[PDB]
Amino acid sequence: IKEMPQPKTFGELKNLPLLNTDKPVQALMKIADELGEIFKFEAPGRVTRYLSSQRLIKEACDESRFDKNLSQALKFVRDFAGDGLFTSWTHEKNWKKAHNILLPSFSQQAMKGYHAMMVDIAVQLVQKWERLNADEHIEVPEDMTRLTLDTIGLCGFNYRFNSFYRDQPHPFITSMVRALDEAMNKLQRANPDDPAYDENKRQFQEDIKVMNDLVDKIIADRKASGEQSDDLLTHMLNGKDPETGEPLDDENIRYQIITFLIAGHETTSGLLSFALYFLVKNPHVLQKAAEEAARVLVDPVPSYKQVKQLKYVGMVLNEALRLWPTAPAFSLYAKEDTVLGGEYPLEKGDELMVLIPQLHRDKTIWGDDVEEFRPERFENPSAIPQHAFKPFGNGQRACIGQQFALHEATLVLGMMLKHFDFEDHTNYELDIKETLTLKPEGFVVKAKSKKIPL
Ligand code: HEM
Ligand SMILES: O=C(O)[C@H](Cc1ccccc1)NC(=O)[C@@H]1CCCN1C(=O)OCc1ccccc1
Ligand SMILES: [NH3+]C1CCCCC1
Repeated sequence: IKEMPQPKTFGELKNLPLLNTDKPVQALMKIADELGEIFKFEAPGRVTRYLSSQRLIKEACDESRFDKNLSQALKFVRDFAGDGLFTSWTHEKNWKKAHNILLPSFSQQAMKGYHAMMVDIAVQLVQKWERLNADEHIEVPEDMTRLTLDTIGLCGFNYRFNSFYRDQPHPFITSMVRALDEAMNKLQRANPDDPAYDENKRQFQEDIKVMNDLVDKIIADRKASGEQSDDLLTHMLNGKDPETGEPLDDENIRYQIITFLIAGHETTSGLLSFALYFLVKNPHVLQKAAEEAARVLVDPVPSYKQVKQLKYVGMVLNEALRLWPTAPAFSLYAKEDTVLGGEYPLEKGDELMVLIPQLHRDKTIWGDDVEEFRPERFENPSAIPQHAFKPFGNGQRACIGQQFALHEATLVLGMMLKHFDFEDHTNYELDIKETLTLKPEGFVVKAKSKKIPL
């Protein structure tokens, strides 16, 4: 039975002012490097424990002992994502109901149906880059976000955001980004009810109303048209939970669509951005990935079956998820009193945070080369210890979008590697911006066409 270390305190504010930073996950990573596999983090009225080692996280991932917790960030996101899958408690009726209805929409089999829409958007990205002038560069996270937002719009509800036609965001996305920014800004606020935050509160209620009004109108328009497009909205309007025999109600469908738009804007775009960063920083790896793309993608338009054969590209994506998992933390609570690692007693209801980027740097798992980008680490999943690699979370509350994200990212990265050579023309210095997720801010490259027709 050991006493847990704790980072520096600020009197009555305890550890809260350590979150007064634009890069809180990276700050928590530095604290984990100093204090080790577990540390206590206290704010007024709140205690959590940050876990960094596979030794402790493999126990945290036991669903008999721990369930998903809503962190303070997720409680703030729940003000607009409601009881959608990501912001619901496992015990709320609408979690298992929506999970049972939506699982078939998110399977490998479903990806065969989404593939044509994903190719539509991927071809728009390749055409944009083919059309750049010699003196121009690519803004990588900006273009990857155009692609992933457009993909979830088309697969989600047959809507074209037309992100490659504009600089100005869609009014929904203006409100969503500003609401996500307010939810994250709220975390550090010592005096949230100070009148200096009244305008923030007013703008937040306005942004919630915009997102609700626009998505409610999408649902109403679809019910009115009667059209049966093969998209998530059709599946939710027609689907019945096998257990209850009930469909989702229109309010819950709105929360699911808001949730999918957050995910499609925030997550896969970061994965693609980090993958291209690591490829241009590791030219021998880029060469091996480019050779696979050329060997496999023998048709002007990739097929579903061809994407499944981009094995090394899949390993490149896993190794980018290892070093910079774009959804970098999840939260758990103890279902009953239990002892963690034979050393740390917990009481029922006690909270844990899993710091995924630290788990992924555990040298006892990956060896001394842990900071190196080596996709070959993923050649044999049976050679990777249990619960060593958790970029999509854990158990029944793992990412429902995992197959969707990896299909889109594999397709797009395969097509990028087939069609272009890349240059890190600025010798870009990694600068990681934090929202709900991680992205490489200011990452730019030049692309030289291999002049292969679509
Ligand atoms: C690289 C891309 C992505 C990553 C790294 C990622 C990561 C995660 C993680 C770590 C969780 C667990 C959260 C927690 O325990 O609190 C999660 C849950 C979830 N993700 Fe993703 N995600 C990605 C893409 C997507 C996409 C594309 C969608 C949907 C279009 C999506 C929808 C969801 C949903 C709905 C949940 C909640 C599942 C549930 O509890 O039933 N994600 N994701
Ligand atoms: O939101 C939290 O509770 C904690 C930070 C905190 C705040 C107040 C007291 C004590 C701790 N959040 C986090 O540690 C991380 C880092 C910043 C945001 N965050 C988080 O979990 O965001 C939600 C999220 C993102 C991705 C996947 C699941 C959930
Ligand atoms: N995919 C989930 C985790 C990251 C934020 C969006 C929902």
